[PDB]
Amino acid sequence: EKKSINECDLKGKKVLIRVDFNVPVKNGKITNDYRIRSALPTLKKVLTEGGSCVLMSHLGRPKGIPMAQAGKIRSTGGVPGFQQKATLKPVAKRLSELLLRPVTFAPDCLNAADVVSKMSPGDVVLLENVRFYKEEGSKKAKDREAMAKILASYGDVYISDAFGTAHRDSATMTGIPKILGNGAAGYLMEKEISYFAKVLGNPPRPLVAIVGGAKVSDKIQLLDNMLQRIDYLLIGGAMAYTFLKAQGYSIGKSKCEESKLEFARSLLKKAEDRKVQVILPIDHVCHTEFKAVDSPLITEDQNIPEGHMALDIGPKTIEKYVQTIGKCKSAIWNGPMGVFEMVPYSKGTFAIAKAMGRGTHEHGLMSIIGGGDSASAAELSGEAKRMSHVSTGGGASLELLEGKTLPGVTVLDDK
Ligand SMILES: Nc1ncnc2c1ncn2[C@@H]1O[C@H](COP(=O)(O)OP(=O)(O)C(F)(F)CCCC(F)(F)P(=O)(O)O)[C@@H](O)[C@H]1O
Repeated sequence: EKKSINECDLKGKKVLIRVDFNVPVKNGKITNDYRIRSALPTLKKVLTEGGSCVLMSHLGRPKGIPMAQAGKIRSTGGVPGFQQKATLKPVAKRLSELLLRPVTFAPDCLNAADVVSKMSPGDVVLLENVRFYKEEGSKKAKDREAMAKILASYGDVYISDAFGTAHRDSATMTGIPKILGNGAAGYLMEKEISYFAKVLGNPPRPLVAIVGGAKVSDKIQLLDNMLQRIDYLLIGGAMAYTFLKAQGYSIGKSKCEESKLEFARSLLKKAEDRKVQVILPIDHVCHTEFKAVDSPLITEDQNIPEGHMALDIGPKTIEKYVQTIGKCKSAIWNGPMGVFEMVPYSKGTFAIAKAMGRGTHEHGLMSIIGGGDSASAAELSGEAKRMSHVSTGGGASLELLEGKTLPGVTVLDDK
């Protein structure tokens, strides 16, 4: 429905592409270039059609500085809002290595008129982190419009390929296409829009929703919209403990939301009424503190020892969840099953990714993972390629599933 890069005239065009180059960096070295690799097909398409690329992206969460202060800063020769930890310079080098062509780095995204003017078809320029400027994500349209005006002057056509930031207005996601008068979806964005439209339409049944994460409160709108569309609901992460506590199980020192015990009981009641089969953990991996240990305690059932906090779903739960996924034709997953950040509490999350990938590879299951650590698990274990779709935006994918429209999608042209 939305116009894609394949429908754009690109020959001789200077193409502004909002990419997702938010890669993890440590001591100045990229520790995972997966996102850069995923951006290649969109860039290759522009180059193949005879255009040039002016790439825009953010890295980390820099403080940012107001545009007004930029003038002073530039006179001193400095870069406005610069922060070594969040510079895109190493990303430019890695991109060049992957594309096997030069990539000119423009150290200030709002002061690149000259380098941009000298660009020829086939060139690739990566502007410095757009979040070095406060107006990039400002709540004021005028703030975003001012920054976007400068960026829009750097090109002819706009391509959006950073779904993870599409759920919020920003100079780069919504300002530019507005000012420019055109905008289309890159290959990653195109796939995101398609798959979520599929899941909210009439996906193949049975459909199971696997929901995890740290809080039930963060997933209530998801449940509000999805309960009437699914057959199974598998709950994991700390979200599960509020439910288990509400039902009457001992949860020890596990993370929970006392303010949501009533909600949990009402939800379980609603699910039964709608005949949705809800499955909560039947065992847990726990420890006496929020730290990694080689041989964490594994419970025999739903009950958690006093003095222990559950940090991942246990072996029996994994078995049950995997078996349930095996009965479905569609599976949507949002939120990790445990503390994925720590190796001994990552098994549950890896297991769901394994079941989903196998389901698709061997039976055609429509598997969609909504970003975050759940997507990371799939990526690290090589299951991402076997999945129907692994989203790059946790927050954005959840909002679509809540039934909300995304500013970054709406702003694009229709085909
Ligand atoms: N047993 C347990 N005890 C305590 N904590 C537990 C737990 N099990 C899981 N957790 C914690 O819950 C967190 C993830 O929950 P979340 O709701 O923020 O994630 P999400 O739905 O993946 C998301 F989509 F919101 C993630 C957003 C991703 C992003 F911001 F990067 P985006 O840019 O892609 O939007 C993790 O930090 C994890 O350690």
